[PDB]
Amino acid sequence: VLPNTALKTSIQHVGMINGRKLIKFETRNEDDVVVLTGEAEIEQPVTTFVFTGQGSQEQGMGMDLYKTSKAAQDVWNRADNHFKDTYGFSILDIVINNPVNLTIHFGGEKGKRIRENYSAMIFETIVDGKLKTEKIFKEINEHSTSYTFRSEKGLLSATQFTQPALTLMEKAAFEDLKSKGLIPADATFAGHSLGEYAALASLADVMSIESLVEVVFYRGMTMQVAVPRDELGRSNYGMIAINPGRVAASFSQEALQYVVERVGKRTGWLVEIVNYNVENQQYVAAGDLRALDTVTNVLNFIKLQKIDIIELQKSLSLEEVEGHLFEIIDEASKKSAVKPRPLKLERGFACIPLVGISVPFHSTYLMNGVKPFKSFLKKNIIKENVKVARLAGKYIPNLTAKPFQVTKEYFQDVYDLTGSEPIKEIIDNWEKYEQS
Repeated sequence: VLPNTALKTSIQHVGMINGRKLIKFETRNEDDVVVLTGEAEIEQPVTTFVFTGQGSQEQGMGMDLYKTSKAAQDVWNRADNHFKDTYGFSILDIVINNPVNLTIHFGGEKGKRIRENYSAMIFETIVDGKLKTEKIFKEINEHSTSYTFRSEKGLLSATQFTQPALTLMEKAAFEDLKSKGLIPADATFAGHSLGEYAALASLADVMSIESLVEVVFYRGMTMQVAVPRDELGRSNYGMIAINPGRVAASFSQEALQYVVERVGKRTGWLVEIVNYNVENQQYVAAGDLRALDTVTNVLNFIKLQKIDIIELQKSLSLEEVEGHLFEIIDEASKKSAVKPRPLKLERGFACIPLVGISVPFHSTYLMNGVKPFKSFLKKNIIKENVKVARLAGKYIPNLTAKPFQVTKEYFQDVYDLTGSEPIKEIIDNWEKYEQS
């Protein structure tokens, strides 16, 4: 109750969240009185959420969060039940106690579950790395008791168990924040070569939990067979990192393309200006290292070009091929990584690859345009219109559903605003394996 003017004091605090923030305050008087209830207003800020990067994996991995919330608990156990109902081993038995180099062997008795485990739901894996119908990783013909995995650095390795483990850890780590109403009606979505998968698998989910963990382990197996090479085990691939290079950032962006006149390599993910990745074909880490260490001998931008490069460089590339066969790297203006593949040079590793597999277990009823902000990798925002920049990527249905289409209906909701996204999000899921 009120009048005109003789003032007051009050108490103020940050109540809860609702879906934003929630504040707690009510107005009083001089010795703190009370009437006319209490104010609120959930004041928040322009949030932005992102994702992981497939590189900081370890033993712990949010297993303290596993015991914390039941919602954090069960989602970690949900697909865990689904694993042994598809392919028997508990990932929770993997990451809590790491099955170090002698890993799990698939005990897998031939009773009721023979057709589910030592049969179909495995032994249908096809690699398009060579001549197409190449069934992956044989000696799992009909009997084949105890097909056995083993690493040599602990089981949390091989980009095969870590990738389903990494996407399940942070996903349940996000949903506790969903449990306490810490998310606005719209925000940002990002990923870095794995978090794009756990983007519409995370907040704004379109898939099930068990649909996620299959297609990661599908993919986390698929990247391993990107190249048939070295029966003992060694790689002709690799990744290298870089400094700024006596000022840089399109310093050598064309100059690496002068190296691929002759042999062929790419850049990895253009992550920063002070950070870059280059897709390596093994001699680049050895032969072109002096080619990039020639330039730290003091040389910045000078005048006009075309009297120039690799007549100096290929004096050094063919110089250590006689040095070794699977050459160990070096530092000096080139910090090495330790992978064994690419992230773009796959090229012909779609078509019937994951490109085929996504039609299973991700097709139709794929939500609304609530994900109009899933600005995925190698793109810009998310708008269901004349996104012609998708055609400059990997053409297939993207000139079959493009100019053949364009207003082939009435642009209503129902299915027209469902199928249009269903193709392109499949197509956004397409060469994300490729195109670094």
